Amino acid sequence: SFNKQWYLLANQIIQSLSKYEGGHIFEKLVDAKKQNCPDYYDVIKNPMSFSCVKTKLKKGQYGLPTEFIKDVQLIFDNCSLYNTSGSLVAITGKNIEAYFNNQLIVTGYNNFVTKANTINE
Ligand SMILES: Cc1[nH]c(-c2ccccc2C(F)(F)F)c2c1C(=O)CCCC2
Ligand SMILES: [Cl-]
Repeated sequence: SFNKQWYLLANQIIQSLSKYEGGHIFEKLVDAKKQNCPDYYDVIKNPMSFSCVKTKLKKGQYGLPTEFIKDVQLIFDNCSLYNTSGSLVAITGKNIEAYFNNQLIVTGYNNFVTKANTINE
């Protein structure tokens, strides 16, 4: 059914991000002390990781396909906010962001976004 179909696609997309070269740095929430960034949660007020999104998909927390996108994009927005442009981490976030936006097209996920935006308008 409709929601089952884009839940399955979102699970496939998120797993492809996890397996992207360097994607492991977004898999879990940043450990401020262990990663030597003690000010991280002073800057990032809405943290997000791939495993957070996977948990929301597993538990059924998303009601609209755009909610999945907003969370994944939040990962990359947090990355660009905290990390200086050109740094290793910022470069990796820009790369996976571009990969994610292309996957939303080639999988057809954006088609579910368009349908759902019309249903709930
Ligand atoms: C998105 C993000 N991920 C990681 C991370 C996590 C676990 C292992 C390794 C890393 C790292 F290599 F990227 F640093 C960090 C991070 C930041 O925003 C802060 C800068 C460095 C820490
Ligand atoms: Cl690493």
